[PDB]
Formats: sequence, C-alpha cells, structure tokens
Amino acid sequence: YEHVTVIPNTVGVPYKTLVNRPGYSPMVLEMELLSVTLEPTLSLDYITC
Amino acid sequence: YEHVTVIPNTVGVPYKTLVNRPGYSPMVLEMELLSVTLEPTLSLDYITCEYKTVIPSPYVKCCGTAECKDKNLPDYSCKVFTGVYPFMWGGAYCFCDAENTQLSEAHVEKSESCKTEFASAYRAHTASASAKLRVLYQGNNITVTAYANGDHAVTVKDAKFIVGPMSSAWTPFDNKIVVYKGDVYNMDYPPFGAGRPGQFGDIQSRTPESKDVYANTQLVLQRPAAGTVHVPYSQAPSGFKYWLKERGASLQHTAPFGCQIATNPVRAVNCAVGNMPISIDIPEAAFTRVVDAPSLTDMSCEVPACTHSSDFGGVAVIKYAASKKGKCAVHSMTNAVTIREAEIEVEGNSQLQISFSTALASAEFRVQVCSTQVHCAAECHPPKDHIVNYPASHTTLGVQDISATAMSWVQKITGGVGLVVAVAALILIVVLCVSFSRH
Ligand SMILES: *[C@@H]1O[C@H](CO)[C@@H](O[C@@H]2O[C@H](CO)[C@@H](O[C@@H]3O[C@H](CO)[C@@H](O)[C@H](O[C@H]4O[C@H](CO)[C@@H](O)[C@H](O)[C@@H]4O[C@@H]4O[C@H](CO)[C@@H](O)[C@H](O)[C@H]4NC(C)=O)[C@@H]3O)[C@H](O)[C@H]2NC(C)=O)[C@H](O)[C@H]1NC(C)=O
Ligand SMILES: *[C@@H]1O[C@H](CO)[C@@H](O[C@@H]2O[C@H](CO)[C@@H](O[C@@H]3O[C@H](CO)[C@@H](O)[C@H](O[C@H]4O[C@H](CO)[C@@H](O)[C@H](O)[C@@H]4O)[C@@H]3O)[C@H](O)[C@H]2NC(C)=O)[C@H](O)[C@H]1NC(C)=O
Ligand SMILES: *[C@@H]1O[C@H](CO[C@@H]2O[C@@H](C)[C@@H](O)[C@@H](O)[C@@H]2O)[C@@H](O[C@@H]2O[C@H](CO)[C@@H](O[C@@H]3O[C@H](CO)[C@@H](O)[C@H](O)[C@@H]3O)[C@H](O)[C@H]2NC(C)=O)[C@H](O)[C@H]1NC(C)=O
Repeated sequence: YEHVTVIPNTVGVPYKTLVNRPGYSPMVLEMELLSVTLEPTLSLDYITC
Repeated sequence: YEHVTVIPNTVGVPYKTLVNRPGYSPMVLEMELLSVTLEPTLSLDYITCEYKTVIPSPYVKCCGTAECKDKNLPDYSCKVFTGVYPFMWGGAYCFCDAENTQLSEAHVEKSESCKTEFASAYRAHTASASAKLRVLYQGNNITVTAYANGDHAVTVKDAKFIVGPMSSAWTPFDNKIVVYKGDVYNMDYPPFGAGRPGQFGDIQSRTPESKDVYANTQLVLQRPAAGTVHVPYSQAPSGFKYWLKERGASLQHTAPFGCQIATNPVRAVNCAVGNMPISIDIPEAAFTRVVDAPSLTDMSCEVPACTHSSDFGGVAVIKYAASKKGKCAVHSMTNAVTIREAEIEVEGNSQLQISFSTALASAEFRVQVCSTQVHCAAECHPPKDHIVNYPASHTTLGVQDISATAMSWVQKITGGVGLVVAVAALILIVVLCVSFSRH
C-alpha cells in the first residue's frame, strides 16, 4: 500500500498522518525532519588572496 | 433422504446446498468438482505415416530391348528407356553402342517407422462423461467418482450419489479427429483410399500392423542421365512429414471453455460448460431433530470489513445466545454472498466469525445460522488488485441487485419527479372536474 502525504519543511516538529486501508485497522505515522540540507553545486570562478 | 440439486460445471469452486428436512435441523452440504472427464468413443479410421520408396536395381539390357510386367504393389511404376549407354567405374557397361534399353521400376511401401511414428485418424462418437466430486459430509471430506449419465450410483459412508446427465452435450472433439502422440487435432481427413499427394493421408493403412497400404504419391519415373546408372523419379514428398512441420496448435491450446486435452485414452478434462444434476440419498442417521439441535436467539451481526475481492474478502461477526452446546450449519439466504464455512460451534452467549465473498458494493443479506435468520448489512470496498490467479468465489453480478446502498439518490430524484407529476396530475384533475361541472 502506497501512502502519499505532505509535511511542512520546518525542522524538529513531528507531524502525524493516518494511513487508512479499508479492511485493516487504522495506522498512524509520525514523521519529523531532523535535518534538511541544500548543497549547491559549485563551479569555481577564481581564487583571490 | 433424497436431495436433488444443480451445480455449475466450474472445477475447483465449492458450492453450498441446503438440505432442509422439516422436523430436523437444517443441513449444509459443500460439493466441489475435482475433475470432469469427457472420454469420447473412438473408432480408428486409419493410420498415416512416412512412406519409403523401394527401387530394385535397374535392368540394363544392351544389344536388346527390355520389358516388364504389371505388378500389384501399392504404387508400382515401371518404364523402359531407349538409347541409354551407361558407364561403370571401369568404363562402358557393354559394347553395343545404341539400341540399348534400361528398365526402371519402383514402388511405395510403408516404412518400418510406421510402427512408432504415425498419426491415428479417428472418428468420434458420444462421450462417456465421468466426474470426481468432493463432499463435506458432516465435517468429513468424502470423495466420489461416478459416470455422469444419470446412472451408476456410488455409495460412500452409506450415502448414495447419482450424477448427471450433462446439461450440455458440447464436447471439444468434432466427428473426425487426429491423434499424433499426445496432441489431438480437429481436421477433416481424406477418406481411406482417396488420399492426395503431399498432404495428410497420402499413405494410409487400417492398422499399423496391416499389410494393406494405399499410396497416392504421384510417383513418375524419369529418364536417367546419360552415362549414369541411377534411377531418377519425381515424387511428391511425404504428406505426413509436411503435416508434422505444419501442424499448428492442437486442441490442448485452442479448445474453448478452457478444456484440457489428454491422450491414451483421448480425454477432455475440466470443461466448464453446462451444469450437473446431483441427487443424494442421505442416511437418516445424519439428521438431527429440531428440538435436539441447539436453538439460537438474541443474535446480531456486524461486518468489520467487506471487500468484493473474489477470495472471501468479507468477514462478519455474529453475536449469539445459544440454548446449549452443539453443532449448527450456517447458510446464506441470498445468492449474492457466499459463506466459506459450513458449520460453526455454538455455546451459551458468545460470538462467531464467518468469512464470505460477494460482488455487492453494499452487502445486505440474511444469514440463517441455525433455523434463525439474522439480517447483516454493511459497506463494501473495491479491492486494489486488478488480476488474480483464481476464479471468482462468489456468484455473478445480477441485474440491478448490486446497486450500492447510496442509490438513495435514485430514490430521491425519482421521488421529486413523481412529486411534480403528482402535483401536475392533481391540478389537471381539479381543472377537469371544474370544467365538467361548468356548463
Ligand atoms: C588550511 O585549511 C584550508 C581550508 O581547508 C586549506 O585550504 C584548502 O586547500 C586545498 C588545497 O589547495 C583545497 O583543495 C583543492 O585544491 C586543489 C589544488 O589544485 C584545487 O584544484 C581544488 O579545487 C577543485 O576541486 C574542488 C573540490 O572538488 C572543486 O570544488 C573546485 O571547483 C575545483 O574543481 C575544479 O573546478 C573546475 C571549474 O572550472 C573544473 O573545470 C575542474 O574539472 C574541477 N576539478 C575537480 C578535480 O573537481 C581544491 O581547491 C581546498 O579547497 C582548500 N579549502 C577550501 C575551503 O577551499 C589550506 O590548504 C590548509 N593549509 C595548508 C597548509 O594546507
Ligand atoms: C510408443 O509410445 C506410443 C504412445 O506412448 C505408443 O502408441 C501406441 O501404439 C500402439 C501400437 O502398438 C497403438 O495400439 C495399441 O496397442 C495395443 C497393444 O497392447 C493394442 O491392444 C491396441 O491396438 C489396437 O487398437 C485399435 C483401437 O481400435 C484397434 O482398432 C487396432 O486393431 C489396434 O491393433 C492399442 O490401441 C496405440 O493406439 C498407440 N497409442 C496412441 C495413443 O496412439 C507406441 O506403441 C509406443 N511404442 C512404439 C514402438 O512406438
Ligand atoms: C476438506 O477439504 C477442504 C478442501 O479440500 C482440500 O483440497 C486440497 C487443497 C487438499 O488440501 C485436500 O487434501 C483437501 O481435501 C479443506 O479446505 C481447505 O483446507 C486447507 C488446509 O490446508 C486450506 O489451506 C489453508 O489456507 C489458509 C488460508 O489460505 C493458509 O493460511 C493455510 O496455510 C492453508 O494453506 C484451504 O484454504 C481450505 N480451502 C477452503 C476452506 O476452501 C478442508 O480443511 C478439509 N476439511 C477436513 C475436515 O478434512
């Protein structure tokens, strides 16, 4: 079963979603973003000193 | 007790029947067809195989003219060629340089391989249907095997079974069939003694060991090349070999209704066509009186989950207050839902769990647990899977029955339309009465 959800990008706040599969008991998933890293790809122009 | 019933021919799908003998506890019988075999009666028309051309050594008559006589061999051809001057390895065969003749004779015989590699051309007649059936009799699995012709009753555990006759006489085998090793083909083979060259049946014989061989291979002797002693001929190649290369697909892969085809003997197995009348003579000992069997009251039903997935996707819980410990037989009072279990144990005030399969979008049925009918209804959900490897365990859709119990939209819209119709008709009646009154 594939469950699709959306969570705000705020770090350290858990959000809970209800996976409701008919014929089965409801399931609750708590997910928390511990760290989101944006690493840009760098092309070195030059060096100054 | 004599119970007559009809079950569809689908193999591997159990079917539930109510034995309702008044004054005794209702009984539920589960019957499942394990194998249905149609074995047609075959009369061997003939045998086709590969032929061999027998060519005795040619007769070189030089300084003279040769001649031959007609023979009664299957396809005998003889000829005399004039003006031949054959050579051997040491030189010319003989002196006289012209007016020499060569006698070439050849015939067609069935090869020894006809004993092993051959195709049997048969005619088909009525089929002797047979059946193997598994019955859940009083919690015990019993197996019966009987000819499905309305006769040949079989008694197991003092219960007598009569099966058939077939509700449909359809068989995958037509009048004329051909069996090679294990493949059965439907073809209109040529009549014996009228075979055509290069096709199936160019050489024919009544039985593999028979010496009567009919051959039509269009065998024409040709003039030998100058200076050689060979015996050339123009003969249509074996029709049996060409058929072997050009067989196509047999009945095992092209039979309708999913029939399987076997040989030795030729059998059609598991043809899901028609249905089967089954009559059971039940011993009186198997029955239990109504007063002796437990009675249940104050019972309710709830469906935690329902999915029309065709593998008993619905589960129901029935709370019961049993009069005493005993065995009863759960049965559904409607065709749309089918229950996996046939008998539950009951004791005091408790609950029992049942499994069921259906095609309804909203299950609404009445389960007869034990001489007591409880109404059970709940929402059902579609399964996420698209294809499965087993046949649907429930019944067909049924016309207008599977309307989900949210069709209250249909009732409300038709009620509004009927309301405007009734108001308009009331207006028309009022004005008509007023106009008739006015003069
Ligand atoms: C004290 O501490 C400081 C801080 O760390 C040190 O500074 C570091 O010094 C290192 C040594 O010079 C630096 O490491 C590398 O030095 C290479 C020398 O040739 C230089 O070429 C490197 O740059 C390439 O690699 C990087 C990482 O892969 C890339 O990000 C960078 O863009 C370069 O990559 C090329 O980019 C061009 C773009 O046009 C491409 O065309 C090429 O194909 C790319 N090539 C490759 C192989 O990717 C890199 O600088 C180190 O960077 C530097 N620290 C920092 C933070 O920059 C001091 O040295 C130290 N003191 C002592 C005494 O050592
Ligand atoms: C190789 O294997 C194949 C199959 O696995 C096998 O084919 C069978 O050949 C026999 C010939 O020996 C066919 O005839 C059968 O032989 C028994 C011997 O006990 C006979 O009783 C029968 O022959 C009669 O059957 C006809 C039915 O009406 C008679 O009309 C006729 O007079 C025959 O004499 C019995 O049929 C047999 O039919 C085939 N089987 C099939 C499915 O075609 C073969 O024998 C094996 N051996 C060799 C060396 O190839
Ligand atoms: C009477 O026979 C029925 C069915 O007949 C059976 O057919 C074959 C499968 C062979 O097992 C035969 O020996 C046998 O007679 C029995 O019902 C079936 O029982 C089996 C038990 O092995 C069930 O298989 C189980 O299925 C569950 C759920 O899928 C699995 O978790 C298990 O691991 C196991 O595989 C099968 O589902 C069931 N079929 C039904 C109910 O339609 C019946 O048990 C038997 N009863 C007696 C008293 O002999």
